[PDB]
Amino acid sequence: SAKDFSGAELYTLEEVQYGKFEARMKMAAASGTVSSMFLYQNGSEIADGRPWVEVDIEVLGKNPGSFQSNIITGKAGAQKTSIKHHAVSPAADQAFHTYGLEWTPNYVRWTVDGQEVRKTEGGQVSNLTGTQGLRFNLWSSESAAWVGQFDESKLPLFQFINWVKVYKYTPGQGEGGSDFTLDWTDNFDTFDGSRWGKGDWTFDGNRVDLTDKNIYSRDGMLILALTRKGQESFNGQVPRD
Ligand SMILES: [Ca+2]
Ligand SMILES: [Cs+]
Repeated sequence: SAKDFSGAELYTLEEVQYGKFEARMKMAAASGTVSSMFLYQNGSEIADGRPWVEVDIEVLGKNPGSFQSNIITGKAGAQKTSIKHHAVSPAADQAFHTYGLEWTPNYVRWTVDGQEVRKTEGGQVSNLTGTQGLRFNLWSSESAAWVGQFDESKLPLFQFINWVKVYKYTPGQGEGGSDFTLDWTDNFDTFDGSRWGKGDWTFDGNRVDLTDKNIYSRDGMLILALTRKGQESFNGQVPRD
C-alpha cells in the first residue's frame, strides 16, 4: 500500500472451464516491465492444497518483439512449467495485435492475429482441472535479472485493450466446424464492473501496487497504466487501431 508506483490487474469476475479468449491490444514496453494475458484459477496460489492452474502469454518490456507461452500446473512448491518463446511482428508495443488462448480438455493453443504459434496436446493440459478466469496485468519486477534494469525515465506507460471476446467450448459447433461459439464481446466503451474486477494488491517482487485507479475506459479503449502514484490518468491521444 506504500510503493511509489502503481500498476494494473484486470480480471473477469467469473471463471469458466474451457473456451476461447481473444484480446485486441497494444502493449506497453520498457526495460523492467511485464504484462501478460492469462487464464488463471483463482486461489491456485494458496499453499493450502489445490493444484496450481494457469496459462500465460507474457511480454517482457525489455524485448517487445517477443513473448513467452507457459502452462503452470501442479501446486505451489512443485509446479510443472513449460516456457516457450515466440516472435511478434511488429513488436508488441508498436502495433495492435489479436492475442488468443484456447483451452479444451485435450489441448491448449496460442494464437496471434489468428495464426498459431503453439499448441500443446495432452500432458500438462490434463492437469488444467476446474475453472480459470481471464486476466491481464501490467507491472514492473524487482528481479532486474529477469526483466532488466528498471527504466524509470520511461514512465508513464500505457497498454491499450480495444476489445475482448470470450467463446464457449462447443466441440464441432461453431463456424467451419470449429470448437467454439462466441459468448460475449466487450468493446470497452465503459468499464463494466458487472463483468470485470480490478486488483488492489501487490507482492514481494513487485515494484508496484496494483490499484483500481490503473484501469479505465478512454475513447472506446480500456487503458492499463504503469505510472508513479497519482499520475495514473493518461494525457494525449489514444492510439488508433
Ligand atoms: Ca473498443
Ligand atoms: Cs517519459
